[PDB]
Amino acid sequence: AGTELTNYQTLATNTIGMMKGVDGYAFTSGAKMTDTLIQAGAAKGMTVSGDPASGSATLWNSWGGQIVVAPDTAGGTGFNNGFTITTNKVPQSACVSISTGMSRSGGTSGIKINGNNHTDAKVTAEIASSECTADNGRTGTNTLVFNYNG
Amino acid sequence: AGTELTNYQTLATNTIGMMKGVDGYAFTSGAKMTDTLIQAGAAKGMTVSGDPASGSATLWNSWGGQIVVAPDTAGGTGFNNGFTITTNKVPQSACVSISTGMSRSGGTSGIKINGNNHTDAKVTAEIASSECTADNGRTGTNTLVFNYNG
Repeated sequence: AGTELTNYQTLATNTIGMMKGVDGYAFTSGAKMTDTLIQAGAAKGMTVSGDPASGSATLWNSWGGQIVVAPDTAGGTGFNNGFTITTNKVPQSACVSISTGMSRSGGTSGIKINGNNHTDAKVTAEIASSECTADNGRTGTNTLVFNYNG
Repeated sequence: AGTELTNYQTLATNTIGMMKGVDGYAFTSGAKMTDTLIQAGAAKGMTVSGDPASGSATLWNSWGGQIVVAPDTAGGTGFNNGFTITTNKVPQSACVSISTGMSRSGGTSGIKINGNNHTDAKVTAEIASSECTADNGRTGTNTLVFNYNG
């Protein structure tokens, strides 16, 4: 899951870089935010395809699960909040590797594995192995969320 | 193309710094050298992503062309040691100013424009204008290589 880890990390870097220049407006949907990021070339290493519902490109992980970058409740008075990167249908092993890896990278402001929100951004292999659920045949059943800025 | 130039020069100084700091190891691939640079914070502000073949982080220029920082090698007739920075799909316009600008203040040991290797690290706009091939619609067709150490 090394490639995957790097994709999420650079995607996050690229997004943080893009948002440093935005002012006066915010994204209200993950769809728009993800399509824009894709347009800007912030997700080259990942699978890019068509949604579509209004000509918006979608992002997909190595397993065919959707990856969505979305604003973390846009608004709040002052600096503009953060964003989250959610990746779906992640297989058991990958879940453990990616979650703990993202924890070590130290770049997030929180890491979620299914209904478990590690707001301290600390996820150990012991925790991940338990929280990451079993695959259904060849299909992953985990949803991971990486929180940034806010 | 001025932002590209500053990017190139900063990436050059950071790589020199990184290589000087290595003691006992050596890079044998551009994939690894570029990844390490990126991890070291040398590419902030530039579009990055992850490489599926190695899990290493990749670098891109502003036109979507890949940038690759690789160590020098040994072909059996020469030992140009050090490293090179290769940027692809560079538009004609930028090709001339970037190449000229690196000749002016890049501290290189050579500048290559497509199949033209200016080993004296001197490139004039007249030369670049001829060597830099025209775009295909919006797509640049130039490959620039900056050599360091020589």
